[PDB]
Amino acid sequence: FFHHIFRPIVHVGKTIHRLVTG
Repeated sequence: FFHHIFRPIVHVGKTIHRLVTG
């Protein structure tokens, strides 16, 4: 995944994820 080439940009990564699952 594009998480090793850049810092830990998992922030909104969970945001949208919070709407796909919730």
